[PDB]
Amino acid sequence: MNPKRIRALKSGKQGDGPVVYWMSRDQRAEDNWALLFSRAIAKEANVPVVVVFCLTDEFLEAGIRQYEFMLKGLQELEVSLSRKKIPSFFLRGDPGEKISRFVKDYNAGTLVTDFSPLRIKNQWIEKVISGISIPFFEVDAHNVVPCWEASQKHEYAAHTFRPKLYALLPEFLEEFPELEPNSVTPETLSDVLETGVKALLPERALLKNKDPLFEPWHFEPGEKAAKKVMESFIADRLDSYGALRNDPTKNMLSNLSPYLHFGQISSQRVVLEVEKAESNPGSKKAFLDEILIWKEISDNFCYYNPGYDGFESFPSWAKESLNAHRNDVRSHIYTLEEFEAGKTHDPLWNASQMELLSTGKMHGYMRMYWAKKILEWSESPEKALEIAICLNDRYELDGRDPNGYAGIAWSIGGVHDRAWGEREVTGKIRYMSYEGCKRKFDVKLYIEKYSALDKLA
DNA sequence: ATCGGCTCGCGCA
DNA sequence: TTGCGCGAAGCCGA
Ligand SMILES: Cc1cc2c(cc1C)N(C[C@H](O)[C@H](O)[C@H](O)COP(=O)(O)OP(=O)(O)OC[C@H]1O[C@@H](n3cnc4c(N)ncnc43)[C@H](O)[C@@H]1O)c1[nH]c(=O)[nH]c(=O)c1N2
Repeated sequence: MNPKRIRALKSGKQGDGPVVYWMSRDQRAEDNWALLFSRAIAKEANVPVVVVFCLTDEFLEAGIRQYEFMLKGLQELEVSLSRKKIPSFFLRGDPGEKISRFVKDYNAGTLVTDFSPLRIKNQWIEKVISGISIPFFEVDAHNVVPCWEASQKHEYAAHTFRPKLYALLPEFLEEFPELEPNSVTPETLSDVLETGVKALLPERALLKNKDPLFEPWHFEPGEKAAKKVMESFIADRLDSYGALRNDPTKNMLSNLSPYLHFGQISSQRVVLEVEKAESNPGSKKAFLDEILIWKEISDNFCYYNPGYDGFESFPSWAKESLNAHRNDVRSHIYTLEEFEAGKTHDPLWNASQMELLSTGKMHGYMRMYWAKKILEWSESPEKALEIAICLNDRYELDGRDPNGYAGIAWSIGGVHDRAWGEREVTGKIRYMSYEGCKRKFDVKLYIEKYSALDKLA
């Protein structure tokens, strides 16, 4: 293993007890550097490795769609891990409180966790550091190149981040070793799933006839299913990807984001498999740029800008520009609730909101348009930001993610973009138009697909 | 230093 | 639709 993937959070003397991998971002047993590091620490100390996962109350802020997807994955993971004689413990409550107590009760010798740049994880990590006396390590298992190694500062643009990342790819793009089962031999999911579903039922998104909007058959959860999705992408869609990625009437994306978000598949694995596939060099290049440069610069953004979900993290040129247009008359102003229900004047905007409500995965091209029109038809840039984050995290399966905050900040605040022609309301922020979409794809077919969904509560 | 080059709309063929 | 050249625009880094 490359040691630059590990960072020490707290030093100390190893205990005589097991190695505890506090799993949080990377919910998978294969292709997982955090779990492979924990197992190796355990092997040379001659103790078992165990996995712990803390189910927090944050699920109440999203929907059944994300909760079920994640919990069904965990049910499959629990079996996979137990097949390698690795027990998994599912705690309920505040990780700051619960992880400390678990380490004490269970007499852990060493604590390991995976890496996320979101604020709340760093808050928990500092709470855990105060509650423990054993060594504490962090492993970047989500990025190909460890986030603190790729760059030491906020990267202004993809083209400044690209060479830094590619300079390190020969070193860090490598195969994964096998997870060795435990040799030393060492609250109930289903109850948790059923209890949480009952808590969320009053907030389910429903049609007029009381049927749920959400269609759960577009993405089967879990590690096994994720691998099939990757394989059928390489086999059927990667060749057309470069030419058709921006056409929402074609189902030509990898569809991997719900699995990448929950860590049910490793993007390093996807990159390995795509690198070795014989297909169109332009498609491979377009796809590797998205899953390497744009995904990992989103961790760069959140990790070096703690206010990544706020106006104040925009570049100065964009703050100045949007400020100067704060008093311009908006052509329309919608509330959160009229956006949410798809009640704007624009049938193409409404159709993308319908795709979001019913599938939980809006086409990537439409996310740019969707977010830019929220800025255009809301009373202020801060309200636009609020509305865009709220609908993104409530309804996207891949939401509550660095990629989301960075994509919204790109769309509304020009983060990782540049300045364009000055307009009213949106200032110098890059503009997108309904007529622009019409030159690029059959807008009418996309609208027609989602039209019959004004059947809304 | 100093300038080439970055993930839209629109006219046109 | 399809590709191209152009426009308007601020700034990083060889
Ligand atoms: C306003 C807005 C809002 C969001 C996002 C972008 C924008 C403009 N995205 C990013 C992107 O739209 C999304 O990852 C893909 O549409 C996911 O679909 P596929 O995996 O099929 O894409 P596709 O197969 O094209 O891409 C493969 C992977 O590359 C990465 N990638 C692609 N486009 C990216 C982008 N613009 N930024 C960062 N990484 C990118 C993602 O990991 C994606 O899963 C996002 N993504 C996400 O994971 N969670 C979210 O909440 C959102 N929400």
